[PDB]
Formats: sequence, structure tokens, C-alpha cells
Amino acid sequence: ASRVFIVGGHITPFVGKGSPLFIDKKHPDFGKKKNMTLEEILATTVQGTMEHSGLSGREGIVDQVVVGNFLGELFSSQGHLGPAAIGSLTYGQAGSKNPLMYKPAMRVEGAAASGGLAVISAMNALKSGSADITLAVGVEVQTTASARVGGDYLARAADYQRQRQLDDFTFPCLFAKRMKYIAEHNHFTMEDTARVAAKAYANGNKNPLAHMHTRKLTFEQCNGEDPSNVKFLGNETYKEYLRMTDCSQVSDGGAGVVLANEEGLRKMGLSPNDSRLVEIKSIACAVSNLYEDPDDACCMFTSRQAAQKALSMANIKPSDLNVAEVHDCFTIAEMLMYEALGIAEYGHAKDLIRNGDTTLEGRIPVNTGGGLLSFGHPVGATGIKQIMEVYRQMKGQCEAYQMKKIPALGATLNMGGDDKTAVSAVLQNI
Amino acid sequence: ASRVFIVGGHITPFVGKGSPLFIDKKHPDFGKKKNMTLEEILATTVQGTMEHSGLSGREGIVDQVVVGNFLGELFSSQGHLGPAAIGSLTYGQAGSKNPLMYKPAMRVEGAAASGGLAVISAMNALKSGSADITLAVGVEVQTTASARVGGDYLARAADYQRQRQLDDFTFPCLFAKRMKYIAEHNHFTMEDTARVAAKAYANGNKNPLAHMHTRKLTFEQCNGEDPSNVKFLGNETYKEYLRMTDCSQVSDGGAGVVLANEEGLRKMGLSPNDSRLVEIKSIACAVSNLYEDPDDACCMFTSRQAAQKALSMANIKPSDLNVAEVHDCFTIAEMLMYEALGIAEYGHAKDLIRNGDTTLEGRIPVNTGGGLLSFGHPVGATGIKQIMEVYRQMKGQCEAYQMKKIPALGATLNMGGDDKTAVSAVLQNI
Ligand SMILES: CC(=O)CC(=O)SCCNC(=O)CCNC(=O)[C@H](O)C(C)(C)COP(=O)(O)OP(=O)(O)OC[C@H]1O[C@@H](n2cnc3c(N)ncnc32)[C@H](O)[C@@H]1OP(=O)(O)O
Ligand SMILES: CC(=O)CC(=O)SCCNC(=O)CCNC(=O)[C@H](O)C(C)(C)COP(=O)(O)OP(=O)(O)OC[C@H]1O[C@@H](n2cnc3c(N)ncnc32)[C@H](O)[C@@H]1OP(=O)(O)O
Repeated sequence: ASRVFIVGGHITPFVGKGSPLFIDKKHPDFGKKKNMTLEEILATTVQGTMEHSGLSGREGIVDQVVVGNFLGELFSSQGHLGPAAIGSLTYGQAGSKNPLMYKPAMRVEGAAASGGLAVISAMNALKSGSADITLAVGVEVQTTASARVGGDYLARAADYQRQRQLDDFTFPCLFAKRMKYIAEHNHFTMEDTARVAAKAYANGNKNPLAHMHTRKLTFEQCNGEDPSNVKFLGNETYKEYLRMTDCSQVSDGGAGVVLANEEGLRKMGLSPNDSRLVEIKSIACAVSNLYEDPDDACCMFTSRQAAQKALSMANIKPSDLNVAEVHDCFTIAEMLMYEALGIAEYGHAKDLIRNGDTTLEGRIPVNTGGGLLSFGHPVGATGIKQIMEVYRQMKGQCEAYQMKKIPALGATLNMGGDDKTAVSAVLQNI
Repeated sequence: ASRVFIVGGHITPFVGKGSPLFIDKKHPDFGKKKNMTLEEILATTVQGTMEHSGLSGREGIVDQVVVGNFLGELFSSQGHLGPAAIGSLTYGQAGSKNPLMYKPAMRVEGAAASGGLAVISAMNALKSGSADITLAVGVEVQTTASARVGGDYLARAADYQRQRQLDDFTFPCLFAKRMKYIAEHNHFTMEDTARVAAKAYANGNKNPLAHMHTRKLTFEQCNGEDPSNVKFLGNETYKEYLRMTDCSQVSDGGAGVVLANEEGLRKMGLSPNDSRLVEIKSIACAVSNLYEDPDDACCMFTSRQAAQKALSMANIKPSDLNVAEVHDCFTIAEMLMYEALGIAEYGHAKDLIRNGDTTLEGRIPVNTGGGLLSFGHPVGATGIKQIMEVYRQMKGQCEAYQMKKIPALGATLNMGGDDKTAVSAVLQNI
């Protein structure tokens, strides 16, 4: 087994409605300057990743590139992101010399798990001998359509034939449906989900890259007492179980990471104990059946399978973790992710949230920079953002949201669709 | 280096307008039954692949699944094909036991090179120790939109912002644009491309899986002598250089392959010298810049890079090949692929086609079952179909289009976009 190391990476600001970085009718530059395109975000991500990893001027030592992206063919009319990434180093300098020419590249997809699947592909390439240094980048632009057209696009992650009819906001409806069953079993409550949102927004207020950085929300606002916090679904069966503040943001952004094996480190002139490295101890993927849903909506079975495989392969227990990043696409999902990861037992996520165990001051901080709720959710980027967030904490780089006790062990859990794809990784600080 | 073996596979009939298998006004079942959906095609492909590979009843020994698909999100409103593949063994049998539950799965994409990229991802998993048996499947449904809407969807493979404006049929226009430069340099002629189509259709007439199986074309109906073979492009600059018979078909279908390492063969009860096997000696991927095109339209630089890497890794020369499958998305591309692969020198593909060298009776038969022109082109399936076509000839399984001499060595060359992604493999018979 060849060891795999994160050498460095980059996360863009995540932007959309409500960010002062987003150009809309309220913005000074409206009509004069535009928001970044998918191509521009990909170029900023690739370049920033190479720069932060020490590869500027020697990008030719990267052996291959993997791009995670979910819906570029719909939001930007652009597939084939492999060769877009090959062109990203020199984007806008037509005819410049391009050290990535002719290298392997491809795009991987598994809905919001696309970024995590990109890291898996990159790692297989490292362990198979076909690469010693790999670039994995995840990007998404979703702000180019209305929220309602965007909802139909996102519904590509569901069993579209079977489930699109639930609601124009198909995904929010699928999680409202879970939350209804959850509330009926008293597994946890809408108050508890309001506590998740309060935590996410307080964390994002410490994070200048966060979509909702400037938005301050109290527990009371998240719990439905602000009348701007609407129960917005059309489906009358499920609409009482999802507020706006329960939902991840519609964001644009990118995240990238450079991965290396022991031979890659040697080429870069680095030792395996270099203080800039994090080891990926394990990574695992589990996928369930798109066409059939388990009866027990209180459990994310697929996410749990992936987390168990990863922790087992790394030979650690959930109680060994010092930090985690989980797929909080709704407040509802974070709670379930506590239990999928195993930092709470089944029915005890509510204990963790009521006691502050996952806050920055808690014994197991989760989603320290705002998660999908506040940091934002450019779908393809998210799995790589999670990895880089853990890396940033382990390297002391998080500024106002830096954990005081540098974490030795971390985990990520990245989910696609209604718990149909899951990717989980265990990271160990060097 | 772990060796990789093709254990078996399956190709569906490829269907669309002009096939008696396509349900349209001419078909007995018109109005009563519908053409297969993407889900149904994926289920038929996964089940057929398992069946032909000897895995029926033991599908649990498959460690992972990779799906090639380009445009399901547009043509079928469905992404996230990983969990669709997990549900494909038991499709339509709700509640049945599913030995693939929780295995890794993902979708990979690189336009028409998606099927080839799927094979590469599967092979990296086999060589990395995370898998011993893998399933790679490629599927596409494009008959759900008109050929013109479909053209806009296919333009996702181009630099959409830069190139969509050429023509509604963006890809046919990019290849017409090549052909104009090609014709001006006398590199080869429209007569030569007509000879490619005559070959493809005669091959497809021997192949019951072919989209154009029942369509017989004389050379005169390929060479523009028949005015009903229309020059259909809107762009006046390029419209003279492309006839309908020059174009790959808009098809629906699937192809699958089971791949194994030495450990996988052991699990299956097979020896590495078993007569059902074909070794994949090498596979390689090269990707160029989406945003910039080379000046020399007479050369497919990216395709040539991938073929050279694969031949070199296998330690063979082009003159050692007994059979090949190349990416004939237009008659124009087949000609250029002869020279990318190296079975002709630059400017000499025309010699091969004028002398019959790539016919079934020739010294190096290419696209023996009709290629993308007659077999058809469900884009995600194509890379895997190519592999399976070489396999089928090596195993004597091609019936009316079986070669005169069993091939010992074969190659494939699969391309995405306008020579932006290329995947090439070398196969050796056992
Ligand atoms: C599935 C996995 O794998 C895990 C995942 O990743 S799932 C992916 C999760 N992501 C998503 O689904 C995106 C979720 N988030 C969202 O869609 C948005 O954040 C929202 C939650 C939709 C945000 O809303 P917004 O940005 O303010 O946009 P907006 O245009 O106002 O849309 C809200 C809708 O609610 C209603 N609404 C909003 N404000 C309202 C008010 N004050 N009064 C009444 N109704 C209101 C409206 O009907 C509106 O749509 P219409 O104008 O078409 O009616
Ligand atoms: C992107 C990647 O990476 C993938 C690749 O490998 S590259 C992409 C390769 N694939 C393609 O580009 C698809 C190419 N093929 C096609 O679009 C179609 O097969 C084809 C247009 C060549 C033939 O299509 P068809 O469906 O048999 O005929 P039909 O669909 O009835 O009409 C096709 C068009 O031909 C023309 N046509 C047909 N009959 C005609 C007639 N009697 N008179 C004039 N024009 C006629 C029309 O222009 C028609 O389109 P519109 O009606 O929209 O104007």
C-alpha cells in the first residue's frame, strides 16, 4: 500500500444571492461587471491549487487531473470538463505554453458526491502506478438560473421519473419528507435542526469565504420566528417540515487539492514528514439503489456504510476524531450525518446538538467554517472543500474559526442524492 | 504490474430512426409499447454483461461499477447513474435481494470518450488493489429529442461559448470545417469519405445489432451522386463538405465489460490462459485544451498521443495490429484515425481506403461491425462497444462479419469532442 498525501489546495470564495461578492441588482457593479463563469471558476481553482501546493512553474509534474462537477451541462451548457481543466492553467492567454497538454483528464459525477468521487479516482490512479501526483478539482455554477429552474436541474440527482412529481424543489421536498417521518418518531425535532442552522451561521460569520458570511441568524430566527423564514415548499403533505434556513445555499465556487504518493513527494523534493502534508489514511465509497428508498428515514444507511468502511480501513473509532466535515445539504442531513459517522448513536444526534458537542468549543467540532448551510454548496466542489477544510484546520490556516487544539485526526462524509452515494475519508495530520 | 483481463461482456442492439427495432409509425407496437428508457437500457446492459461473463448468481464478487455516459442529464433528465447501476440487477423487482448494495459506483464523462474513460477507471481500481473484478458499462439514449435539439446537447462536448454559433449541428459542422481544410490540402477527398461510408454500411448489413443493419447503400448513394443524400448544414462556409451518409447515427444502446485481475480470475475459478479471456495489454488517455484548436486540421494530435502511449506501453508497432476499432463519428474522422493510430502514414489514409486494406477482406480490418456510422453511436456506450467488438472478433463470435483469420492483437481508439479527449487500448488474445 502506497501512502497518499495532500500536498495543498485552494478554496474559492463561495458566492450567490446574499453575498456582497455576488453581482445582482443591489450590487454597485450591476451592469458593469459580471459574476465568474464556470470556465473562470475552474481556471481560478486550478491556478490557486497549483500555487498553494508549491507547483507554480513546475505544473508539468502533475500526472493527471480529475474534475468533479454535477450540472455544468445544464447551468452552463458545458460538459467535457477534462479538456477545460487542461486549458485552465493558461485560461485567456491563448497560444501560451501549457505544461498540462496531453495528460489524462476526466470528469466524474455522483451528484453532490462528485467532489469526493474525484478524490477517489485520483487516489486509485496514485495507488495503481499510473500517476504519482494528481490534481482533483471540483467546480459548480448554479446562479445562472432561477431557484425553481435550478430545482429541476438538481432533481437529476433523484430518480427523476419516480420523484420529480413531488415538488418543483424536489430535493428540499425529499428531505422535508424525511423530517416528517423523523418528527413523527421523535428522533429529533425542528428545534434541533434550528440549532444546527444557528451553529452553521455563527461559524460562517467567522469565515470570509462563506456565502453567508455577512448573515447573522439567532436560534429564534432559525426556529421560524423571523417571518422572512418561510415554509416555501408547494407540496402540502411535507411543507410544514422545511424552512428556508434549513436549506443549503445555491452557490458558485471551486475547490482543489494536489494529491501525491511517496514517489510524487520525492519528485517535489518533499519528505513524508514535511509539515505541509496530511495523510489520507483511508477513503471509501458506498452506493445504494436509486430506484428504491429504505423505510427508515431516520437513518442514512449508505453514508453510514461508507463511514464504517473508511474508519475500519484507518483502524480508528469515531470517538478518535478531533474534527469532521459532513454533508449538511439540509440541517436535517447534518443531524443524520452525526449518526452515520458514528459520533452519535442512533437517536442521539439530538444530544450532541443540545449540548454544543459539535460547536467550535465542543469535543468534536463539525463544519467549522459554516458547512453547506453557510459556507455554501457549489455541488461539485463540496467533496473537495470538505477535505481542504480539514487540511486547513490541521495546518492552522482557518484564522477566526481555527480550532485551538490542532486536530490530529479528521473525517469527511460527502453524500450524493437522497443518501444514494456516499464517500468518506479519514485524514491524519503530519 | 497486475495483468488485466476481459472476461466477457455484452452489446445491446443499437436503435434509432431507420431500425426495425425502433418503435415508430412503421412498428407493430407503435402506440402500444415505448422504446427503452435509459434505465431499461442500463438494466439490460448490466444484466447481459453479468450473464455473458459467467457471473449470474454470484454478482456479489464484482467489487465496483463504473458507468460511462455523456448526456443523460439532458436527454433523460437523469444524472447520478452510479446508484442507477446499483439498482440495475433487480430493475423492476421491488424489494428483491441486491448483491451490489453498498459497492462503489460512479459515472465518468468525457464526451464520446466516456466509455473509454470508464474502462480506464475500472483498470486503475484493479491495479490499485481496491478491486479484483470490475464492471464497466456505457449507455446512452439520444432518440428522445430531434436530431437538431440533440445537436445542441452534443455541443456540450465543444467549447460551447466559442463554437456553438457555428451551426445548430455543432459537431457535424466542426468536422465539415476540418474536411474543408483537408480538401484544400488534397490530404484526402469526399470520394474517399464516401468509400468509408460504403464500407461501414456493407459491414453493418452483416451485423444484426447495427442501427443501420437493414439499410443498404451503394457507393453512388454515399458519394453525392444521389441528391437525396443531403448536404444538410446551415453554415454556408462548410455545408458543401458533409453529406448525411458521412455522419454517425443518433442511437440508443449500451455496452458492458467485466474486467478482472489475476486475483479476480482466481475468485471466478479461471486460469489466466482460459480461452474466454483477452488481455488488455495497455490503455492510455490523452487530453488537449478545449479552448484552443491546432491549425492543422489534417492531424488528430490528441488521438495520436493516446495511440502512441498505448502502443509503446504494450511494446508493439501499428504494423503488428490484426484488427482495430476507431472513432468514426464521421467518415472524415475514420480517415484521420487511420493516421492517428499509425496504420497509415500522414497523407496515406487515402491509400488504405482506395485499396480495401481496412475492409473485412483486407490486411487490417477496421470497424468490422459497421462502426459509429452503421453500428450506431450511443455516445457513452461507444468506448466499451469498441473493446467488446475486438473481443468478439478474437473469440470468433461475430458470425457473418467474423474475420478470415482470428486476430492475435487489436487496438481501439475512442475520442471525445473535436479530438480533445482520446483513449486507446491494446488487446491481446489468449
Ligand atoms: C441531495 C444530496 O446529495 C445532498 C444534497 O447535496 S441536496 C442539494 C441541496 N441543495 C438544494 O436543493 C438547493 C436548496 N436551496 C435553495 O433552493 C434555496 O437556498 C432556497 C432555499 C430555494 C433559497 O431561496 P432564495 O435564494 O431566496 O430564492 P427564491 O427565488 O426566493 O426561491 C424561494 C421560493 O420560495 C417562495 N418564497 C420565498 N420567499 C418568500 C416570502 N417572503 N413569502 C412567500 N414565499 C416566498 C417562492 O415561491 C420562491 O420561489 P418562486 O418565486 O418561484 O415562488
Ligand atoms: C460530442 C462527442 O464527443 C460525440 C462525438 O463522437 S461527435 C458527435 C457525433 N454525433 C453527431 O453529431 C450526430 C450526427 N448525426 C445526426 O445528427 C443525424 O444522424 C443526422 C442529422 C446525420 C441524420 O438524422 P436523421 O434523424 O436520420 O434524419 P432526420 O432526423 O429526419 O433529419 C436530420 C436533418 O437532416 C436534414 N434532412 C433530413 N431529410 C431531409 C430532406 N428530405 N431534405 C432536406 N434536409 C433533410 C434536415 O436538416 C434534418 O434536420 P431539421 O429537420 O431539424 O432541419
